[PDB]
Order: sequence, then structure tokens, then C-alpha cells
Amino acid sequence: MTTSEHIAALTALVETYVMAMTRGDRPALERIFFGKASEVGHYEGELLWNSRDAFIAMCEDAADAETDPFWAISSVSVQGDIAMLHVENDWAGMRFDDFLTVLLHEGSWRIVSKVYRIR
Amino acid sequence: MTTSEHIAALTALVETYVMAMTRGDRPALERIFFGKASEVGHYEGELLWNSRDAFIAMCEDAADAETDPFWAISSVSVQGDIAMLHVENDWAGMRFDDFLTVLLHEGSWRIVSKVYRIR
Amino acid sequence: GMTTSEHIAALTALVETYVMAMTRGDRPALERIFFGKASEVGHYEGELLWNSRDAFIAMCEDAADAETDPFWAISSVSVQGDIAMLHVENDWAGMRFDDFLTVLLHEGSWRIVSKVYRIR
Amino acid sequence: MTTSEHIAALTALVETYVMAMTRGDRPALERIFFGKASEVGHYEGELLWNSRDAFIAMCEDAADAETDPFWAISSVSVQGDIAMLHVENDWAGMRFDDFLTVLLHEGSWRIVSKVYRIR
Repeated sequence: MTTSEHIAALTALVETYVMAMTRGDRPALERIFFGKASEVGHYEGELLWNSRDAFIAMCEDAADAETDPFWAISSVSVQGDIAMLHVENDWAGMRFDDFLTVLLHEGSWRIVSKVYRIR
Repeated sequence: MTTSEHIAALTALVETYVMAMTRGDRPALERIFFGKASEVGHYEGELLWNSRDAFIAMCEDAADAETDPFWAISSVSVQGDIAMLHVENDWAGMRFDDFLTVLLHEGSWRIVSKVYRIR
Repeated sequence: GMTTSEHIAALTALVETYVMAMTRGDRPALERIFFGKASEVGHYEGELLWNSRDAFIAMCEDAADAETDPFWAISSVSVQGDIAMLHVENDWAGMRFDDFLTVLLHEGSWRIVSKVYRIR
Repeated sequence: MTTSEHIAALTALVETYVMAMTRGDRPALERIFFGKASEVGHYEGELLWNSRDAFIAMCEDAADAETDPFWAISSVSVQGDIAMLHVENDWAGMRFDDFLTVLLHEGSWRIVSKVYRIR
């Protein structure tokens, strides 16, 4: 893969991610997040440190089969088999900035870490 | 154009830029760089501040019709109709880090400024 | 050689100087921090506005405010040798902007080459 | 802290991290990294997913009290209380690109994840 092809793959991963969150698509999220990955951020004053399972469970609870999510890729950085992404996304009526670290492992990009902040 | 489509359009822009530079393709470079765009950096300790015409003339002078040039996209950032790009590329036997700012105008991403350093 | 941390501190100072000089309509400060051939480019009122340093300094004078404490934030800073690119959020004349600045370390100091912006 | 102070705190964090790794300074590393933080990357063809403790242990094992580390900050990005840093750093005769995700929690910036690649 060229960096351009990797950037297209990373763009596709973001689209998969935002739609899977909105729809509560557990298999889709498990294919793009490592099992050891965490979702970390402040929510209602508390520091939340969610496992992949917990993160997905929250998406499933808040799932909506009709809403079209609103999102944008604000930044993508790539160095060899690692990448950084800044995604702007709406979820449960709030606007978030997601900072995602990703690793190309055995042919596909998987999220290692997700940190977010609510605007 | 969607958020994904702008990222793809910006990566296409980089490919066009690197190949047009290598090949000394004036038509392509004039389509992707605004007329008042500048290419700025140091060369042999001297500040080179090139107009688009000057920059393109240098590409024409050094043009290579056959080589497959090395290049990579290190980062792409977008806020509405503006973008920032970090591109690594080879030109005339030197390796460069290029920082480019771009504006989406009348449906086309066109480069406003290019600053570079020679490694 | 000077470290990347030291350069980032200098760029941070440059951004503060830039935002305050713009807000205050400080012509000497703006002429110091922007190269003579620098450009300010973006869409304004639906049209492409390509401003020379003389044009945008006159615009800063026009909208000058002697006392307002302007909002600004550095969203990103990237540095490679003697070049830098910065994403700055700032308020000016009642509007919020995202500015993408290209900067060059020249003769011992960081100086702005160009600024592209979009109004939120 | 002000916007300038936050940027300063983040570059200071990088300085602390790189020196602490070189010296095998466990107290420093435990202060700057969350306990649940992970260090992830490919190392000699395999995926290495280290806990903070496992990462600190390797630093201690390779500790050197005299070497002046070679490093550079390539980028710093901030959105509210989250940040991402791209740091170039030399360790054990190899050059790395480190992508760090950081969170401002209770007044200090601490590392949530460190993803890397070896050049």
C-alpha cells in the first residue's frame, strides 16, 4: 500500500466507526478496535476508562437505526504502520472530538486507543 | 463532495503535485497552484522566495520524464474549505519536507502556500 | 542547534504576538511578524479574498480594538527543521476563525509566510 | 493554565518522558503515564502490547546513566483536555516515531497511550 491507499483505508475506517457507533453494530466495532483498546475521556465530570466491550455496550444501548450521523475527518497523520486521526462526531446529542491512534496489523488498520472530549 | 471525498481529493492533489513537479508539467502545476502562491525555503543558506512562475520554471529546468519519484503524505488536515498538508518528496536528488496550505475554491482544491526544507 | 521544544515555545509566542497585533491594529508588530510578500487568503462574504500584507494590515487597523482580550487557541503546531505550520483558533471582529499559518525560521526568528483561514 | 502554558506543559512532558526512558526513572514514568496506559508497536516482526509497568521494566533493563538522548517533537495537537503528540526518539540504537495520546486530568497532562514504529 502507498500512503494514499492507507489514507483511503483510514478514511473508510472512520466511516465504518461512526456508522457502527450510531447503529450499535458490535461486529463492525470489534473488527476495527483491538480487544485491548480503551476509550478514555471526561463525561459528566468523571474520567471514564472504557474497555472495547464497555464502549460497544454503550453504543448498543444508545443505538438508532434511522439517524444519519454527522461527522468529519479533521486530521490524518501516518508514519509507517501507525496513524493518528482527529474525528469530529455527534453521538447521543453531543459533539465530540475523537483522537484515535491506529496500527496496521496483519493487513488492516485497527484502533489502539481512543481519547475524546465533549465540546 | 463529502468529508471522505475531500480527503481523497487532497491525496489526489498531492499525487498530481509530485508528478507534475518531477515531469515539469506546467499546465498541471498552474491548475493546482493559485497564481499568487509562493514556494518558500532555504537553499544553500539563501532564502528562495519563488513565485508560481519561478517555481514552475525550476521544475521545467530539472524535469525528468522517466523516474518514479519517492513521495509520501505524512499528514492531511481540513477545516471547512481550507487544508494543511505535510508531504515528503524527492526532487533533483534531495529529500524535502513540504508544508502546503490549500483552499477549496469553485470546486477545486488549489494551493496557496508551500514552505519546504531540505533534509 | 536549538531544540524543537525551544522552537515550539517561539512559535507559541509568535501566535500570541500575531493575535494581539491583529486585535490592536499594531502595524509595526504586524510588519515585523509577517514577511513583506506574505498573503492572507480565504473566503469572505462568499468570495475569494487574497490579501497582501499591506491590505490585511489596513484591515487590522480598520477593526482595531484597544482593550478587548481576544479569544485564541493553538489547535496544532508541526515543525520540520526551519519550517512550521500552525492551526490557530481565534476571534476577530465578532467572527470565529480557523487559521492555517506557514512559518519560516529565518535569520534567527520565526516569521509568517502565509495565512489561510475559514470563518466558522 | 493559558493556551501557551498548555503547549509548554506538553513539550515539557516529552522532555520528561524521553529522559525518564533513557535513565530508567520509574517514579517519573509513573507520574507522566496513567497506570492503565499502554505502549503498542511492532518489534522484530511481532505486535508488542505493553502495560505501563511492562514498558517501565524494559526502560529499567536498558537504562543508561550517561547517554544524552536524541529526540524531536514533530507535532502537537490539542482539543480541549485531549492532545496528541508526534515525537521522534532514539532508543537502544533504533529511531522511533512515537504517537502519544494525552489527557489533562486534575490539572496535569498524562499519557493515555504510546503507539510507535521503528524506522
